[PDB]
Amino acid sequence: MVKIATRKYLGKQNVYDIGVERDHNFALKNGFIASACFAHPQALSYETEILTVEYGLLPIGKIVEKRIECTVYSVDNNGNIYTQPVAQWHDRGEQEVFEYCLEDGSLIRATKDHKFMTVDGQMLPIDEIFERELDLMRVDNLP
Amino acid sequence: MVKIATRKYLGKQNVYDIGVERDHNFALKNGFIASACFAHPQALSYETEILTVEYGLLPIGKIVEKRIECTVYSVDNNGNIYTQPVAQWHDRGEQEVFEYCLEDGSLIRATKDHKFMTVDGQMLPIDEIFERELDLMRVDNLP
Ligand SMILES: [Ca+2]
Ligand SMILES: [Ca+2]
Ligand SMILES: [Co+2]
Repeated sequence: MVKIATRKYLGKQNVYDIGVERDHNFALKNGFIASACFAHPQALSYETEILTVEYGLLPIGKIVEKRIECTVYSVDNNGNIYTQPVAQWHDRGEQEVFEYCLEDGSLIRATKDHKFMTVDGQMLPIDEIFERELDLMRVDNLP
Repeated sequence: MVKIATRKYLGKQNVYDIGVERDHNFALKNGFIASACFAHPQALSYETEILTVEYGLLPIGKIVEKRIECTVYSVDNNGNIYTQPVAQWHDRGEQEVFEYCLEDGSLIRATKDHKFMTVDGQMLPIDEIFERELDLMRVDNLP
């Protein structure tokens, strides 16, 4: 239940995504739920931290550059949390990145199409979440 | 196990997609497996027929325009076929559409980014499947 306070364009920066085999989402630092759909430019800045079972928070750019085998947290269509392994690692090259600062102080640096889960359980582009002043889903349950 | 023989640009045409809640794929006429990931421009021409449990083959443009409640066929990560209901209906407006004619005589008219399943079980843009002369997955099991 966290709105996005501000949006800032950072320019073109290297971005990254991962693929999973079950529900196409995974949890970031603080419990926000990013889409893992096969979608472009959708991708995340190097620093964006993914919660992994094995290592805790790791930057996605490190996970991708080193092809780290690890297990992420995901949400099913009934809202239950489960874990599943990373199945794909992609360096997506330079893309336009926007920095979204959230009302809880969190920062998300993503291509502005990147879908994230809102509190109703739906996936929307982060830029639309910002413009329409919607609340991001934040899973507080995670270890 | 069907390659794409030819590609033809059709110009801008209205296109459509659907959303599902389980695996993000669904079967078209003849058993080809289209992606239902939240992805843009990825969408299909009006005429593209989706196999439904209730009505048999229906054009996606009709399913979307009338918001037809129906059940599609999908493939899980182990290759098993199951059914699941349509959960979203989207008219995506005019987009660039390409006509792919397959070696079995099938036609797919889609935005050229549209992901489809290849015979290895992976999702790739249809234009890449064409250019790299890959084989599309074709489920022959369906009723
Ligand atoms: Ca992507
Ligand atoms: Ca789409
Ligand atoms: Co998806």
